Amino acid sequence: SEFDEDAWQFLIADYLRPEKPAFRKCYERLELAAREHGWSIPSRATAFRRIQQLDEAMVVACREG
Repeated sequence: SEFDEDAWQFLIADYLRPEKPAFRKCYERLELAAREHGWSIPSRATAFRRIQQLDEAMVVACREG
């Protein structure tokens, strides 16, 4: 995995927000941003896979209500 940390961090920053938009929708938006910054984004299957590797607590991290 060799890609714009700025883009990966951007996706993670939105995922950790209480808004918690749909993953499929959030990814399409990242493509729009990747275009503006010219970031090379990884395959969507690869992106969600790593979100699993974070932790179940990560899911609680966003909606921690």
